Amino acid sequence: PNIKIFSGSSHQDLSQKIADRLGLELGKVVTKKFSNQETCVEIGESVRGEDVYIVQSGCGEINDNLMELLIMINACKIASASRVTAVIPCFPYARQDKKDKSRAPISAKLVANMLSVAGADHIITMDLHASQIQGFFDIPVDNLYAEPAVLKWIRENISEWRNCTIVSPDAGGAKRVTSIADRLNVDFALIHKEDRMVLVGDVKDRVAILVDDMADTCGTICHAADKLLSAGATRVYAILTHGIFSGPAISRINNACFEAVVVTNTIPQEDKMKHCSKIQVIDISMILAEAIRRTHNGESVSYLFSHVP
Amino acid sequence: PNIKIFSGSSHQDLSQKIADRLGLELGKVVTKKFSNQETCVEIGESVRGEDVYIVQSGCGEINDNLMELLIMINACKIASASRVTAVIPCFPYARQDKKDKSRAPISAKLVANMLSVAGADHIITMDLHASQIQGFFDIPVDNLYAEPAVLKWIRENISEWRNCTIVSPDAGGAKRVTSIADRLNVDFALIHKEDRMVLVGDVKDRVAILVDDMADTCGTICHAADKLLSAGATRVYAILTHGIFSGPAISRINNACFEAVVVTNTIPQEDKMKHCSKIQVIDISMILAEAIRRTHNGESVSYLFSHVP
Amino acid sequence: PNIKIFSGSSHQDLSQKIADRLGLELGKVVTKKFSNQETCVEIGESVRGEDVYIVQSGCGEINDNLMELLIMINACKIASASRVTAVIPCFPYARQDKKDKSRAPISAKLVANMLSVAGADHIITMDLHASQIQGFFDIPVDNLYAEPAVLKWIRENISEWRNCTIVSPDAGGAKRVTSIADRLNVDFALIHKEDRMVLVGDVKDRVAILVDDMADTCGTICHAADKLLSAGATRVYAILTHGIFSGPAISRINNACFEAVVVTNTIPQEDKMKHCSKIQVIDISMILAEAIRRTHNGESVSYLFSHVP
Amino acid sequence: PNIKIFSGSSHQDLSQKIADRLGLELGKVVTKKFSNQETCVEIGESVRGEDVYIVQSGCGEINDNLMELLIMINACKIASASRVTAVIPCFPYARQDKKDKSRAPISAKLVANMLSVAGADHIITMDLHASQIQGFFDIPVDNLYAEPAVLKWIRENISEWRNCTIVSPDAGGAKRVTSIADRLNVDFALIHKEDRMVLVGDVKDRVAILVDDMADTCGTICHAADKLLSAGATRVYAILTHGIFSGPAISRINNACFEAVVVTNTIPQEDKMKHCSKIQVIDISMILAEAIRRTHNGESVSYLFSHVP
Amino acid sequence: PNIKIFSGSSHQDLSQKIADRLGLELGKVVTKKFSNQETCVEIGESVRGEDVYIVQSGCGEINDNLMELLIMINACKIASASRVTAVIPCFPYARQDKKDKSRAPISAKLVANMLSVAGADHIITMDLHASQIQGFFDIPVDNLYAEPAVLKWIRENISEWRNCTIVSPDAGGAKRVTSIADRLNVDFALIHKEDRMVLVGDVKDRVAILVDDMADTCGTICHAADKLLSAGATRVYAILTHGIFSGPAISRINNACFEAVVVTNTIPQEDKMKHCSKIQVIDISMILAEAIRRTHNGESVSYLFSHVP
Amino acid sequence: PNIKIFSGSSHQDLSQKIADRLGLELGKVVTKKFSNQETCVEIGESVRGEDVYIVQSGCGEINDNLMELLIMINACKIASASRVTAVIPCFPYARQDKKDKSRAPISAKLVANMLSVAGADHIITMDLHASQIQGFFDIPVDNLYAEPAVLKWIRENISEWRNCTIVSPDAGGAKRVTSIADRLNVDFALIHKEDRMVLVGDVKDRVAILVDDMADTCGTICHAADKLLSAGATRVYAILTHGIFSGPAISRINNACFEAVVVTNTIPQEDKMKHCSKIQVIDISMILAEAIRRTHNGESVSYLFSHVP
Ligand SMILES: O=P(O)(O)OC[C@H]1O[C@H](OP(=O)(O)OP(=O)(O)O)[C@H](O)[C@@H]1O
Ligand SMILES: O=P(O)(O)OC[C@H]1O[C@H](OP(=O)(O)OP(=O)(O)O)[C@H](O)[C@@H]1O
Ligand SMILES: O=P(O)(O)OC[C@H]1O[C@H](OP(=O)(O)OP(=O)(O)O)[C@H](O)[C@@H]1O
Ligand SMILES: O=P(O)(O)OC[C@H]1O[C@H](OP(=O)(O)OP(=O)(O)O)[C@H](O)[C@@H]1O
Ligand SMILES: O=P(O)(O)OC[C@H]1O[C@H](OP(=O)(O)OP(=O)(O)O)[C@H](O)[C@@H]1O
Ligand SMILES: O=P(O)(O)OC[C@H]1O[C@H](OP(=O)(O)OP(=O)(O)O)[C@H](O)[C@@H]1O
Ligand SMILES: [Mg+2]
Ligand SMILES: [Mg+2]
Ligand SMILES: [Mg+2]
Ligand SMILES: [Mg+2]
Ligand SMILES: [Mg+2]
Ligand SMILES: [Mg+2]
Ligand SMILES: [Mg+2]
Ligand SMILES: [Mg+2]
Ligand SMILES: [Mg+2]
Ligand SMILES: [Mg+2]
Ligand SMILES: [Mg+2]
Ligand SMILES: [Mg+2]
Repeated sequence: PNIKIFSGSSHQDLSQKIADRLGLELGKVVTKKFSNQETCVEIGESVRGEDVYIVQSGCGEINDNLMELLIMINACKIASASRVTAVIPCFPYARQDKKDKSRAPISAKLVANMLSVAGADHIITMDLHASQIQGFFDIPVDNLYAEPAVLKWIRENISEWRNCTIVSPDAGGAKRVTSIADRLNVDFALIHKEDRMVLVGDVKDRVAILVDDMADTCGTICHAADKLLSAGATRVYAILTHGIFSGPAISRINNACFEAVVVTNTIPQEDKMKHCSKIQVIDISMILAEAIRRTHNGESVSYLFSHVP
Repeated sequence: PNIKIFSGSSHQDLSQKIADRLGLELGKVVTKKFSNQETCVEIGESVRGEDVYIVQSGCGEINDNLMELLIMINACKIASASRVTAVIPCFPYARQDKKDKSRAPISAKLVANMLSVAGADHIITMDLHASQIQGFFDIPVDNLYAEPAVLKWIRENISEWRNCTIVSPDAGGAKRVTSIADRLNVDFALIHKEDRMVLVGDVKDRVAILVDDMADTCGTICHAADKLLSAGATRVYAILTHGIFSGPAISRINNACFEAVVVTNTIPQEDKMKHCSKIQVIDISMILAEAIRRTHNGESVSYLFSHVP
Repeated sequence: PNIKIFSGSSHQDLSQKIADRLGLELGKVVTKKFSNQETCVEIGESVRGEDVYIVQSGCGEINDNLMELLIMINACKIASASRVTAVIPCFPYARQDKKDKSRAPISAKLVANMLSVAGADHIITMDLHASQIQGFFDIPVDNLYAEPAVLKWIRENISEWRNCTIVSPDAGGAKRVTSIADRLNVDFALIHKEDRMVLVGDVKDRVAILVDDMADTCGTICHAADKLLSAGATRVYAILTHGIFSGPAISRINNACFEAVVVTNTIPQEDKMKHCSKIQVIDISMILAEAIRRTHNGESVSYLFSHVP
Repeated sequence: PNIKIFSGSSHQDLSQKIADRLGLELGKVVTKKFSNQETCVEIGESVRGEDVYIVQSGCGEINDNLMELLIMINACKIASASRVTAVIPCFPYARQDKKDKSRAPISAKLVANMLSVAGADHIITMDLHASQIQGFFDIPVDNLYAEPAVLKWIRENISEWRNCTIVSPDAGGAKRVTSIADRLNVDFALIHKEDRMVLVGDVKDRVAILVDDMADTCGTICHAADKLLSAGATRVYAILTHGIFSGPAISRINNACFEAVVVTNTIPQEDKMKHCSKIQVIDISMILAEAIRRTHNGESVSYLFSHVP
Repeated sequence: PNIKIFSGSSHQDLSQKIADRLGLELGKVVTKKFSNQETCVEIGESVRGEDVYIVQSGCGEINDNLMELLIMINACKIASASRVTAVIPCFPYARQDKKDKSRAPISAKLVANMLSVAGADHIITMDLHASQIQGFFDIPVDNLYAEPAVLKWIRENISEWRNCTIVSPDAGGAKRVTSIADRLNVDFALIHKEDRMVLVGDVKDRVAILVDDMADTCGTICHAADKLLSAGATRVYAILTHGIFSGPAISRINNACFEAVVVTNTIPQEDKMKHCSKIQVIDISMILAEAIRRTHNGESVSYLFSHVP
Repeated sequence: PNIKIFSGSSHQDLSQKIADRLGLELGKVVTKKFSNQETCVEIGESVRGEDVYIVQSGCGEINDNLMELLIMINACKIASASRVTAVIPCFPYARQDKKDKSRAPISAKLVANMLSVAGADHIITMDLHASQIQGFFDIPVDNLYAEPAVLKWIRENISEWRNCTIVSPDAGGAKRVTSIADRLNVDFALIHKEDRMVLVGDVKDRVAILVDDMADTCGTICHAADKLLSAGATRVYAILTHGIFSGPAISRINNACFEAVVVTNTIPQEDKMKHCSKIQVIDISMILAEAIRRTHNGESVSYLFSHVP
């Protein structure tokens, strides 16, 4: 069985980068819409007995991309692929992970069920919003971390990183920032709202680094940056693995006081970078390519949790 | 257990009509989008131990409506509804029912699987494109027919209906037109392409009635009407249960020679009727309401196959 | 269908209380061990067509209790009970909810799968460690909150509760304490370690109230109380819904500086209260009885989230 | 894919022997208990793409061992092992194979379901109490027989084996003893109770050999030996594949009249042999190692049914 | 929901008797064959929301009857029956319950799986060949016993029944005969082959009663009767719940020395009674009717295990 | 059948509270007067096959409220409600329960007869003036007690309640005060007139608690309080379930020496509390809601006699 890399419509640049780092060409697939807005998927090459990897991120027009992904998975499954893996850098509906005193659907579980019934045997994703989403599946799920690439960017871009601070925008981000701080050996502050917020950890004359999993409307990071500047921090950085940047996000970032908003390219950012000069992008295509290659060859994937390939 | 009728965003008028004919109010549900194009569903009333019916048609923005439908089904299922029924007047992806020498997904089967895994116990639909789609499910599926309402419209709108002709636009429509002709006791012609088409059945000075399940781009009915006028038919009618009317459909119908294009309101048509004066709408909300009420009360549903309620 | 309440061996007092508040007698079941440590379960009364509720908490000898619970569920399922509900006040293996950079099993998902395959149709539990565990099941799960009873105890036991403070022992407890503070209209502090910990929120001359979901070894609450007394708080309270109290817990609580350690009786505490004079117990059997009765009668269960029955 | 052998806590000696006969080292796994009696399993080596075999016998603290086994299976399954096999020399709850006019659970079926849902693809077991338990699974089950090793022991340990007798302790043991007698070409007696028992088959001055699948409380074999000595048999032997030896078993065997109680090491017997001088152990680790190796290499496993490796 | 009783083609007399004892008419169903030997099933009445019971015995042309049964179950399931129960007085392939050192299918498990996937929610059967077959299903299975009717026949037909003997034809029949003997308070003999057989239990001048679950080729009962007459028993009786009577059975019974071969009407016997004057039939339709009625009304079914209705 | 709660004009606040505690909306009913003072009742929703509860208290303009109640009962009865229950917290004409040497009507019996002939199937009332009024009906009557709520108020409002006294204003109130005293374990005094009255029971320096069923003109409680202060009691309390407060009542209470006059909200008191600062109100809407819910669900209602819901 050989690796076949297929791209959805959501993130073609990421898929091309991944295929480049594997020494492959993207699989021949036509993904369009009929006139009635129905997804049309045609696999243009035989995938019989192959190790198929479909790259599709939960971004853009989310329901359309998810439908395309499910249809591609099912097409490869009934075309007798030996194994079908969904490479989903940003997991759709990941924030619908709990009910919490509401008659709300756990939409992430529904997405996991639909991926399972489409025929996915393996999920590769990056920085799941909640790790418990791994339990929503009955198939193996590899949850990669952008932390190696984030630390690399911090070291090569913040000259004052030995005295800097790693700040979480909310309580739920504590573990990630603590890990980052430990690997950098730096002090780590915290922030949480009460319309007011409290920041704990000395930041005066010290660079603050907000680290968080995603920014959708950028209310969280903007409030955090406001408070960080209240406490007299010199410069403020925001680092995110998923730059959804929806709605008022670009205006808020433009009107905010960040020195940089760094995001990983799990979501295409070219358009967002057009209208916001302070957005920078970390390439994580090497981590995804390495994970695909290691799952194919049966090598350890947890090695990546601590090493940049 | 009491009937609860919930509406999706796709066809709110149809749901309101159905709820009216059942003497009920639509269930309290909020269906919106987050900023990142993610479906948000909130059931505003307890459905515990109730007989929930969700009305949503595979029209408009199809993937968005299907995602909303699945999310609503799952929300009602994990909110402890006794039974959840998906009322899907136009089944999405119904035309993806077969592979036919292509590495194509059978998307209708995938939709059936997703409806099953969301937790639907019953499907009510109208004029499935292929009856074999009933076999795609492991739950009961009630496939209603618009034929009663169609015959009623023909009798009350075509004064020459005793001498008229019932014509199929393609080979695959033969059974429906034969049934219509038998119930009307009229001659039935046929049409099939060869860029040329052949029409069999005397139509000169006789009204032709094209009857078909759906019109998406209206190429089929337009070519059929062209040939019918070649054979000297006096007036031409098109009757359809699903008026998708996507892409060039409205321009084609406006430039065509139909005396009327009649569709059933399984899909909202107000906007299409705005730009096409020859589209008429048959109400089928009574058939849907009667089917919902008969499934709830355990009465025979196959009774509707031959009787207008 | 009538309510049948069955008790496991884990918490017989709680089951008797629940049956009392429902006006019922506990179902006739023999639960013993064979000589080879194998669970023997014998339902002594017909459950055919009944609404069976099995009360068993993930406490004591956990694997034995879980096996007994699964065996009872399966026995009632193949004895033709109409519906089987597992009332699990403390969910076993709930802390194994994620992998987090380790080749660790998500044991909570395995427990959910085993409960599903034994034949449980409904789960009633109290204060799940992670709400995402609700997504581990495909059946409905009712996750009750001890917050109503906790607020009642605080108001009737802490005369200074209008000026008091609600403190979380770790970051992951933020939401619960914020809800408690909002319903009491009090200031809410926070605590997190760095061997050192930082406390945010004025507590001098003010009573601190640690609120947390469980205490297993009581390291978390003991460190939190140490820091709270460092910041000069007058008296310190710990409130918990699950008092596992395993290992060095009783000695730590005896050597600690709590004014009271209050727990809810989701786990039997008679033995622990024998060796620790500062443990108090909140009865939550009324919430469980009300939830059982409301699920049986089809009434709203989410009503309990805000009201003491 | 390479063989990985993992040991549970139940029978570490058997697992070490099996790994020795395969030329392997036991896989690196930590299996302990948290303070609250919860099973903790940590796979210390990557099993990605490997052929994992977990050795765990339904002995000792049975529910704890079964939970450990299920947790290990699930851990290896979601760690992307190519195939997971449960090597279960003594199947837990095997005697709960039928209902038989009681509202009793078929606990063996529940255990099979839990093994399936944990993710086991293959079961290797020895001398199932009922062969129909193979039908409880939907995965392949290899049910090895200790008969080759038993015949070897009889021939090398009973000098009078050509004139001896093979006796069943109950009716349900008839097939096994008949097979043993046929392979030895000896007369076979039978025993069954009526507090009295009847023995059929001449045994005077002839050695009797009780052969049975398991001895739990040793009431069956002790009553059989009593009757055999009533009929004037010279010496009495008991041979068993599973020596559970629970409760009053050791005292009964010490007070009985056996010349030897021979058991196979599907269960650890060191402790039991400490307090009973007449217990002897047949090694069956070679049969288990050969079965593991033959399933891995795709060679015939049914070959072992008649040949000692 | 009301009881609907449907008959297959296998045993129409039994179904009519059952419907009579329930005060019902048999449901309107057409069960025929197309020209190509394909089963055609048409439910002639609505079963929507009803409690459907399909009576079909594993007799006659077994594969044809089983296919008809599965097709009827599926037809009633997708016709929206509330609950479908398969009343299978003689379970097909019940003797294929184990592998036993052969690459043989466990066909009984396959039949259980097919019944489950057709949509059966409940199985009612009589005297399963192995009780472990109840574990082959994941749905409830009621395994009725003919013992009440057998004891009634013995008491009303064998005037010497207080001094008689209850004999098992093989080892595997021990439990049934022991139960019969206990309820009659009589001595119980046993028989097993070695071409020779041994009988244990005094039978001289005493009537022997062979009791067994089924007679297929009647080799077992004929050899048992031969040995019983060797031991000087006065008269010999054979009692069976399933009279398959295939192949040389009728000639063997005619040439044998039975005073009577009594069978229960789980299989039609009119044709067999035509060519064998010593076959008598016990009606068990009352037990089946009582079980159907008690499962419908939610009353105890295990009551029948000891009482003739 | 579902619960329908309808409010009369007498006590709309109580009905809204009851509907809130049942999770319902008040039924749509228009209750007005024509110009000629005639009651107009229009049920605005179908009550066919429903469980109708009409809440109306014998207060305010009593004859008008009673006529409205009877008209509503009759309207729901001839609108085919399955069952109609009159929830009458204060029973009108309850004090006309006997003749007693006068040509007086037993008006309470007449009211019971009119309620029966209007079509009421069930009466729920609170603290009937005479229990024998239950015998005036031939339908079931549930006579709830305010004693649980009264004891709760006493314990949470009179800090000296362990040494207090429970005093009856007249002889006819003996049973109620004795029950209250027994549940509180306190001494109970008594009072009865001779223009003079005698008080029995030590009250010096002890709080006296007058407990009585109703206060109409408050002559009884005012004379009792006068005597209690004659005997040197420190503070005096009056507790009543029905605060009619007609005529000179408010002036008498204002000029009296009560520390508090506590009443239950069986009658609206907002207007009376406007002109009397010492009137406090106990909510009993939870008892009424619980009784309605328990009668609907068939649960025990006599449970409430001893427990606050
Ligand atoms: O839309 P934005 O203002 O950019 O906010 C996005 C936030 O949503 C998620 O947090 P969530 O609110 O789910 O809290 P949690 O991380 O504690 O679950 C995530 O951690 C981001 O902080
Ligand atoms: O987009 P339009 O030009 O309006 O055509 C829509 C056609 O699609 C379907 O037919 P299909 O081509 O699937 O053939 P079939 O009915 O024989 O399957 C349907 O019967 C319509 O005739
Ligand atoms: O054994 P103890 O010292 O009593 O600690 C028990 C802790 O375990 C859980 O927290 P966890 O460590 O899982 O963190 P989380 O709540 O943030 O997930 C729980 O919230 C308790 O605080
Ligand atoms: O606890 P002990 O006295 O050692 O008895 C253990 C017995 O249990 C099993 O027989 P079972 O009673 O299940 O009968 P069966 O073999 O006929 O099913 C097994 O065959 C042993 O003989
Ligand atoms: O075809 P016949 O000669 O009439 O034999 C039929 C026999 O088959 C079954 O026994 P089986 O051989 O399966 O043994 P068991 O009952 O011990 O399983 C059954 O108990 C009958 O005795
Ligand atoms: O109008 P008021 O001065 O407030 O009096 C109202 C009194 O009427 C009732 O007593 P009743 O006189 O009927 O005597 P009884 O309770 O002994 O029947 C009731 O018990 C009150 O005590
Ligand atoms: Mg969140
Ligand atoms: Mg967050
Ligand atoms: Mg087609
Ligand atoms: Mg067509
Ligand atoms: Mg945790
Ligand atoms: Mg915590
Ligand atoms: Mg047995
Ligand atoms: Mg045995
Ligand atoms: Mg057999
Ligand atoms: Mg047999
Ligand atoms: Mg009076
Ligand atoms: Mg009075």
